[PDB]
Amino acid sequence: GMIKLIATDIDGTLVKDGSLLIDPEYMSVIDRLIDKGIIFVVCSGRQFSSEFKLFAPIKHKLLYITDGGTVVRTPKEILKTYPMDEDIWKGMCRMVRDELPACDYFAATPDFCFAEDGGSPIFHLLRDSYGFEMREVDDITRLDRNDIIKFTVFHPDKCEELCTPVFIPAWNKKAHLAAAGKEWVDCNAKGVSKWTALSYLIDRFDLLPDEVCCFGDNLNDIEMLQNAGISYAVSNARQEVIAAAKHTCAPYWENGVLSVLKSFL
Repeated sequence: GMIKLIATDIDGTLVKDGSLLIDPEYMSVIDRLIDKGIIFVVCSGRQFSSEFKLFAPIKHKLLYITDGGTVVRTPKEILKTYPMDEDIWKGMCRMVRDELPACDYFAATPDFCFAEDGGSPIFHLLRDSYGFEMREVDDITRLDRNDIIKFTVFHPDKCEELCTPVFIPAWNKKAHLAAAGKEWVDCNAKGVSKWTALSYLIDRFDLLPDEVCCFGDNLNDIEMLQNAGISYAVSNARQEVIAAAKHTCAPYWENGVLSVLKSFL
């Protein structure tokens, strides 16, 4: 009864990566836990729109951490964003343009993603297969905005490789950089993480990490799994994730998180 807040990621934890569907028993149990006074936080790499749809039946009662920790919001208002300073994302744009010309790039806000090339295969994949809201513009460096939460570099097959000689060392002390496969390099504001964002909420509600329960499945969940008073790793996760967590639960295809949540009722 010491748990005052529960945070969980989604993809590969509650549902198959990218799923739009989730067992309604999750909604009933979470609603019941919230009614018992527990704060429930969806904490994911996903965009707000995606989280808000998946949890549609009880969307009004949740807190949301989106885009890997760059936005923290209630159903009606943004509490905190971790945007990138203009010199950082515009500087990145200029560098990719001038020094990594074989690569493409994108600049994202919480609501949409800016691109200079709307005719590319990857642009089409993002918009029409992944369902991202995209906005084509002539020049990202000419935008006037205060909500750039991610700058991303793309190459079909050697993105990180091309970014390594100059881009990565030029920015990795000034921003948070992470490769994704052979095709992407994602950059966010320095210090951004799921735990940073979650800590913001923990503090806001005058709680302590010891009063938190986290569920996860990814190496990027390790810090929250370690810092939370109680935590669970899905059993199909990597060894390091399992080791970070206080316990394990069953995979999403066995509704493992559901079973633990029920045990808190």
